[PDB]
Amino acid sequence: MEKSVSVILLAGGQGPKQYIPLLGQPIALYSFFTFSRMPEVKEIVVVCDPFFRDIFEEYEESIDVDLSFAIPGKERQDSVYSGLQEIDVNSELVCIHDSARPLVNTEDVEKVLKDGSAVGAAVLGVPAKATIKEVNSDSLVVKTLDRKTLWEMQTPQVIKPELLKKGFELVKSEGLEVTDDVSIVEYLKHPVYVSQGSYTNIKVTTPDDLLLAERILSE
Amino acid sequence: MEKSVSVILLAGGQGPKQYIPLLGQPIALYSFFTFSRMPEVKEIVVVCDPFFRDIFEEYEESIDVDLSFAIPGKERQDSVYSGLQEIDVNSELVCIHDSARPLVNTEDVEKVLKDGSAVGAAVLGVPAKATIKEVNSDSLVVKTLDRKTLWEMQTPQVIKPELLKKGFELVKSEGLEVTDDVSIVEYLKHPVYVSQGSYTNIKVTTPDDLLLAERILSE
Ligand SMILES: O=c1c(Cc2ccccc2)c(Cl)nc2[nH]cnn12
Ligand SMILES: O=c1c(Cc2ccccc2)c(Cl)nc2[nH]cnn12
Ligand SMILES: [Cu+2]
Ligand SMILES: [Cu+2]
Ligand code: NA
Ligand code: NA
Repeated sequence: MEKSVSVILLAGGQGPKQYIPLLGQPIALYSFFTFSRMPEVKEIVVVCDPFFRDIFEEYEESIDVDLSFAIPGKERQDSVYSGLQEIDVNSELVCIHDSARPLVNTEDVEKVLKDGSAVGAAVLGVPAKATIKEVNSDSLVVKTLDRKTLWEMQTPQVIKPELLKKGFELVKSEGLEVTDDVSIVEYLKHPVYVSQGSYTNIKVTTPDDLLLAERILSE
Repeated sequence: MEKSVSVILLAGGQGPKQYIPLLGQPIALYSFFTFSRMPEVKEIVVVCDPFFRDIFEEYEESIDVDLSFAIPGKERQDSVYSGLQEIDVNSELVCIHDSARPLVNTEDVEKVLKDGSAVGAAVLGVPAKATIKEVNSDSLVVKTLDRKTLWEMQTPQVIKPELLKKGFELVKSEGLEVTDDVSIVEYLKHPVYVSQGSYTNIKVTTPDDLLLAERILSE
């Protein structure tokens, strides 16, 4: 559905890597433009410090979405909630994206949007390549014989706004801890789909990442 | 205990990245030399294709360990087993290392050796930074409310040889699947300690990794 999705673009982190260029363009703008071109996307709520607004506002008349801003909160989830208060009163779906993932492919965004529409909550993920284990408080491996297949979550995270709101309300009403980027939905009974993305959708955290990102962009 | 540990250096993978230089020295030699200098280490069994033996044999008279070779097997575990058949009949401990991890620090090797001696089985690991979840066959997140803290396993993997042998025998006698780098020990009831290592102990898999490795070596 055209113009049914609101994007919350998380660009509130502080050194900032998401404004450093790749091929002359600030990292945040890559995903921003990917989303703007998609007919599905009605609006982009950028969550960023006022200082960086111009980075995005420069393109406002050139992009085929509405542009809005929200103020960052203290933790990532707070930034999500801030963006959430700015989305359209009738968008059917919210698409949360870390601006430090510039390389997300349109085709993968399309996938997670569809899955999110279908299921109600979906996140892009890839199978974890390393050997990963739970470790207990005595620093021992928690052993599994069964087939635990672990996936690394990326973004977008796509969710029906009502469902997200229900999660934030539960976490507030019960004072629940939020310890990774899917904790809010984990407290709900509603299913979360994992849409298979691409290993190229890396998050730029380190200086190493800047050249890797630039090197993928080479294509 | 001086000269109590046998190292199995896994260098049988095939493009090969573990022989590509960092600062002019083949990646495999970095960990090789780290181990050779440690008084604990009696011997290094290198598991590598005969073609590359000279890479290591060149240094034989210069290193304070015995050097032995084993032939790679088909899968990593087979390479482990091949090396295992070459270690000293009385070493108290075997230290399995991926040669593609050149940056392992002496101090972290010392830690996992101690832990392995104490517990019987230990592996170097670091806390996973990404959000990682189990995903079921319907591509849904397997939700946890509890505090699952996930760690990424590195090498060394340090184990009493008898315990390793018992694992390989069990996996053979029962035809058990080996699907990640701790599966053999997971079938045993004996505990596996996770020694906290360093995020710098990366595995060189990609071309990206070669520059990251080189860039860490800069120090
Ligand atoms: O559950 C969420 C979600 C919502 C979500 C999760 C997975 C799939 C779709 C939406 C978001 Cl966007 N951010 C955080 N931080 C902590 N938990 N959390
Ligand atoms: O359990 C092992 C071990 C032994 C081990 C695991 C963890 C700690 C110490 C030794 C090794 Cl070296 N390699 C593999 N491949 C598959 N399983 N597996
Ligand atoms: Cu990175
Ligand atoms: Cu890598
Ligand atoms: Na401009
Ligand atoms: Na030489």
